[PDB]
Amino acid sequence: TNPPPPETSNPNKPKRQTNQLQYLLRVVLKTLWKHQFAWPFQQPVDAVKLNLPDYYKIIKTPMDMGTIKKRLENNYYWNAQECIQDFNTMFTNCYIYNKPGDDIVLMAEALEKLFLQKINELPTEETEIMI
Ligand SMILES: O=C(NO)c1ccc(-c2csc3c(=O)cc(N4CCOCC4)oc23)cc1
Repeated sequence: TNPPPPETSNPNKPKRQTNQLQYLLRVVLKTLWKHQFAWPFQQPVDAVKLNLPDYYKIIKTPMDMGTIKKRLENNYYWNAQECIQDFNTMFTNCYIYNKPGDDIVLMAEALEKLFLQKINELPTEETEIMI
């Protein structure tokens, strides 16, 4: 039984935009979304169809780049560091659930190695954007 996808909207929670959140959605995500191994992390993990035992019991915070992307388009994140946590949650969940060295781990590691390179290009200073 797969739970509903994580909320990408917050009808009671602050809606905000940033030149850093702008660089994330328009640069680092495009570069990640077009990566060779970026297809398993474009949507929520289908544990039932993949028959991953006790996945949602081991993984308390299921996350994926499809959820992260829609959150960037709905100004779900207050700042950029909040968005970097969803990427760290996504990667670590794969490292916690799978054997070190497996294909799915290697694909998240290469995807993460590029992510750490890309976010290092974000603006050091945070400036709001007129949303
Ligand atoms: O659509 C797909 N393939 O056609 C696909 C594949 C894999 C994933 C995926 C993302 S994270 C993750 C994971 O943690 C463990 C497992 N495994 C470990 C056991 O073998 C089957 C895979 O699948 C994932 C998502 C989509």
